[PDB]
Amino acid sequence: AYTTFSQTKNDQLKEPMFFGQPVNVARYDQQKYDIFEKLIEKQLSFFWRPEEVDVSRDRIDYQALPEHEKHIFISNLKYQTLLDSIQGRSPNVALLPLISIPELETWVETWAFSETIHSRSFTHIIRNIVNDPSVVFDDIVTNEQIQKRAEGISSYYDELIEMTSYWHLLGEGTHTVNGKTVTVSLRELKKKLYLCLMSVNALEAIRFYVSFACSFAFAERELMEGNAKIIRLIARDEALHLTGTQHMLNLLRSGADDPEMAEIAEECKQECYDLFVQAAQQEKDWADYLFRDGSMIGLNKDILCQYVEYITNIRMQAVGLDLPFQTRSNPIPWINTWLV
Amino acid sequence: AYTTFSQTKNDQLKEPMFFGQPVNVARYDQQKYDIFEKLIEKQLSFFWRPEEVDVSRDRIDYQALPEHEKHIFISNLKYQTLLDSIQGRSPNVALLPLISIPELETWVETWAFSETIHSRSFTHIIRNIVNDPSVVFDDIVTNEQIQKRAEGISSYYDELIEMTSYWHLLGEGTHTVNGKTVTVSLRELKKKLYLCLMSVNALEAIRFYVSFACSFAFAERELMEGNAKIIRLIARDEALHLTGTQHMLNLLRSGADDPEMAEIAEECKQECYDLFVQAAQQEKDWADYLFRDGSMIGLNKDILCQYVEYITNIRMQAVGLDLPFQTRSNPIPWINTWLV
Ligand SMILES: [Fe+2]
Repeated sequence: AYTTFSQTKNDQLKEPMFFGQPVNVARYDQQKYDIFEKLIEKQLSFFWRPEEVDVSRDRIDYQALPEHEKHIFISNLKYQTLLDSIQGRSPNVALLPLISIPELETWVETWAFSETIHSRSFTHIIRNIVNDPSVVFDDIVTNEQIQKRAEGISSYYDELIEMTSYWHLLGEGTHTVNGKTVTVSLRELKKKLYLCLMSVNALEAIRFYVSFACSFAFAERELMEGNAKIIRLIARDEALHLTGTQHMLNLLRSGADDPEMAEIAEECKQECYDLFVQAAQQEKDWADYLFRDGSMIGLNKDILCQYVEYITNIRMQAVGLDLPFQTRSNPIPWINTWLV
Repeated sequence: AYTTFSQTKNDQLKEPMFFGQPVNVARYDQQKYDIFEKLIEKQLSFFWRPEEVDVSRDRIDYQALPEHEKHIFISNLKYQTLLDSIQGRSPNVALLPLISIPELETWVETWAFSETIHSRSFTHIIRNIVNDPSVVFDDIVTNEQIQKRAEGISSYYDELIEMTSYWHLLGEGTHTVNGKTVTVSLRELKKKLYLCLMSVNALEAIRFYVSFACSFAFAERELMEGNAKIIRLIARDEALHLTGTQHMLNLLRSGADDPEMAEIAEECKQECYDLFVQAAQQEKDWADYLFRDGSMIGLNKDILCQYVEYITNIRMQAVGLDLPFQTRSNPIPWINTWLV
C-alpha cells in the first residue's frame, strides 16, 4: 500500500513526520517544522566536489608514515568508508517510504545524496595514496574489527525496512504467511523507527566524530592535508546531518508530532541509553584496535577514549538521555579549529 | 532479503546491474559501465540552486498574460511539478533497493536528488508569480486532467515496488498469504522493472521535452524569462537523465549484462512499443487540453503534436523500437536556442 503519488488531496501541514499519507506534490512554500527547510538550504549551499580537492602530496605523506601509523590512518579511513556507504543508501531505502511531509522527504534525499559525495571523496583519497585500492576496499568487508560495528548499525536499518514491508503489504493485525501467523503492529514499527533514528544519531554524532579526531590528528602534524581538507568539508556536513536527527528525535519524543511517538519514546529510554553507551564502548574498543601497537603525536588510546566519552555525554544530553560518563572536558581542543 | 550492507565480499564488476548481491562498499575507482560514472560527474558539474535565479519580473509577465495563456503556462508548470515530485522519490524507492552495482546506485541517488532541485525550482517559480500558491498545488492533485497523466507513471513504479517487496519478503516460488496462493517469479519482477524503465524513459525523453516547448515558447516572446532560465537548467539535467535510462535499457536488452533480461526485453517489445505510442497519444490529448481556449505566438495544438511525433520517433529508435510517425524536420527548431 505505498504509492509514489498518493491521489487523495491532504493538508501536508497537518500530517505527522512519519506514517501518514505518503507525500504527493513536493512543495517548499510551507513548512510544518522550519528546521528541515533550513537544513536543505544549508546543505545545498555547502555543495562540494571531492574531485576538486587536491590530494597530491598525500601519497607521499602516507607512504612515509611508519607501519602502525599507516594502520591507524587506513583503518580509520576504512571505517569512514564503511559508514558512508551505508549512510549513502540506507536513509533513502529505510526512511523515504515512511515520510509524510515534503520538506522532510527532500531533506532525507538531500542528506543521503551528500553521503554519496562523501563515499566518492574516500575513493578519491584511497585510490591516490594506496597502491592497490582493491585491497583496502575488500578489507572493509572481511576485516572482523571493522565489521563488528557494521552489523549493529545496519541491523537497525534492516529490521525497520523489513517491518515496513510487512506493514505496507499486509497491514495491521495477525496474518497467515505460509501457514504461520505474523503480527504486524504499527506501534512496534514506530519503535523500530525511533530506535533506528537513535542509532543513526549515534553514528553521525559520535562514531563519525571519533574518526574526525584521527584524521585531524594527522593534519595537525601537517600530514595528509588533502585528506584533512576533505574531512573538514565532510564534518561541516555531519553537523547538519546530526542536527536533523536530533530535531527528528526531540520532536517525536516531545509528542509535538505523533503523540503515540512521545509514549514510545518513553518506553524506549533504556534501550536508547544502552545503544548510545554501547556505541561509545565500541568506539573505545576501536581505539584499542587502532592503538594496539602504538600511538602518534597528538593521539593515543587515553586521549581518544576520553574524547569518546566527552562527545557521548554531549550528544546523549542533546537528545534527553542521562550522561553515562564523569568526563567533562575535551582532551583535543584543537579539533575545534578543524570543525565547523 | 534486502540488507543495507551485504557482509559477503563480492567482485562488483561481475554483478548484474539489478537483482544481484546488494551493494556494500560504495567504491568509484572501478566501473563496470563507464556511462554511469560519467553521468554522475556531469550532474555534479551541473549543480545549480533555483534559489539563485531571479524570477521577480516573471510575476508581471504572468499577470499580464490573457486568461487562456495563463491557462497554457500554469497547466504546463503544474504538469512539470507533478512529474518532478514523482521523479524526486520514485527512483530511490523503486530502483535503489534492486541495484547491485555501486556506480549505478550512486547515479540513481544523484539523479533523484537533482529531481528534488527541480521540484524546489517549481516552488520558487509558483510562489513568485501567483497569489495563492496553495490553489496551484492543490489543483495538481484534484485536477482530473493532470492526475490522469500521473496514473500510468505511478502504476509502473508502484507495481515494481510492491512486487520487489514480496520478493524480498518471500523469495521466489509459490507461497500463501492469508490462504491466497501468491506466486513470486523473479522473471516477472525483471519484466516489471524493464517496463518501469521504459515508462521512465518515455517520461523524461518525451513528456518533459513536450513541456520544455511550452515554457520556451513564452521565452521566445521574451516572457517568463526567469522560468525560462530555470527550464534551461532543468533541460540540461534531463538530457543526462534520459541518457541514463537509454543506456540502462540498451545494456539490459543487449544481454551484455544479464541474459534473462535480453530475453525478457524481446518478450515484451510489443508492450514497450504500445507504451511509447500511448505516452505520445496522451501528450497529444494534453496539448489538446492546453489549447482548448486558444494558442499563442509560436505554439498551438498542431505544432505541439508535430513536436510530440518528432521527438517520439527519435526516442523510440534510440531504444530500438519501431517508429510510429511520419518523418519530418524539427517543427520548432527555435527550441535549440534553449536546449543545452
Ligand atoms: Fe497571445
